[PDB]
Amino acid sequence: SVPSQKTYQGSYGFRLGFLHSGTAKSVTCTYSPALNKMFCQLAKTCPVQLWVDSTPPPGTRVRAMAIYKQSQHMTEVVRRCPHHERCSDSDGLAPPQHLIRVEGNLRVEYLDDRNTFRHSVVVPYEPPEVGSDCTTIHYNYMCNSSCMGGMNRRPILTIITLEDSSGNLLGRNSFEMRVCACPGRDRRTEEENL
Ligand SMILES: [Sb+3]
Ligand SMILES: [Zn+2]
Repeated sequence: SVPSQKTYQGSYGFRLGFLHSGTAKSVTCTYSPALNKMFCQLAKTCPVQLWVDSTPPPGTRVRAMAIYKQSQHMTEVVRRCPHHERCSDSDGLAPPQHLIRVEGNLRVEYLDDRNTFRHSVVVPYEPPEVGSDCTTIHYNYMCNSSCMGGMNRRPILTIITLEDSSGNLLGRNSFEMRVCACPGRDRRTEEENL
C-alpha cells in the first residue's frame, strides 16, 4: 500500500519552515510557497526547518521518505538510478540506493522497510540552538529528477514525520521536490505558469 501524506500538526504543533533564498542563478537550494515545492542541485545542502509550539520529549525522531506524486506511480518505491547507485560518492553511512541522505549528523540512521521496501532516513530531534526558533536538518538528494532508470522526470514528494522513541506518529508534513541543475530558473519558470 501507499504511505499517508496527510498534514498533521499534532500535540506539539509540528510544521515545516524554509529559508527565503530567492531565484538568483547562484542559489543552490530554493523553496516555492506557491507550489509548496523545493528546488535543489544534486547532493547539495537542502535545509528543512522543524517548527513546534511545544518541545517534544528527548529521544523524539524526525524521518524523511520520498514517494511519487502521481496516483499511477505511488506504489513504486522511489530509489536512485543504477548509475548514481554505482557511483563512488558513499559517505560510509547511507545505503547506495537511497535518494535522501542527511549531512553533518553522525547519529543518522537509514531504513529499508522489510514489508513495504520503502527507503527512509531518521535523525534524533534536537531543540532549536540558542538564538533560534526552529531546528534545521541538512538533507542531500543524490539523484536528478531527469535521471532515466530513476525518477525519469516524475514529480516526487518528501514526507517528514515526527515520531517518539517508540515510533508513534506525533506529526506529519510534506513538500514536492525537484533535483535540477538551475533551481533558481526552474522555480521562476514553474511560478510563471500562474
Ligand atoms: Sb533544496
Ligand atoms: Zn540518478
